[PDB]
Amino acid sequence: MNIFEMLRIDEGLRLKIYKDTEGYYTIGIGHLLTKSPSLNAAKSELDKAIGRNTNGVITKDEAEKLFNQDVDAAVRGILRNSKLKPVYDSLDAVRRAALINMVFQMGETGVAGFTNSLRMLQQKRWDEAAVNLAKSRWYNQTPNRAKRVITTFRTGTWDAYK
Ligand SMILES: [Cl-]
Ligand SMILES: [Cl-]
Repeated sequence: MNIFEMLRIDEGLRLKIYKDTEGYYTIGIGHLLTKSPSLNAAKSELDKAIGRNTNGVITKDEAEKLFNQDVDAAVRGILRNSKLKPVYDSLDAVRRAALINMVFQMGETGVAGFTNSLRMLQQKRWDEAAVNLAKSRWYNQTPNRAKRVITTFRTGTWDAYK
């Protein structure tokens, strides 16, 4: 298991524009297009992202290419983030993937907002961090995915994904 297989399980793969759990236009493996209500604004973001006129449909290769960019960008955003970096540096390989997953889902700003949980993770207080992480909109809105990520932080294993 690795970050790509983990996120592929969590996000799925869709080759036609769709709406995410929040009602936003998305495509591929969790690639957010726009938060705007307009489908045309989404087709336009999509063509710009891909470099061709797509008419709302992409190929497997194109989805995977966006996926590779998004993972790379999540990692880079964590390392540039003054709040996230020290947490990331402190974690083992498995838990680092858990943190990348949360950033990929909610953005670096959102994750950097879980102040108390981050402090707990850095301190290696696994059980306490798991309890604090669950007291969130994130956990309440997407409980199955949240539980998998939370179990990954708690155990430092890929058990929840196998
Ligand atoms: Cl893009
Ligand atoms: Cl879920």
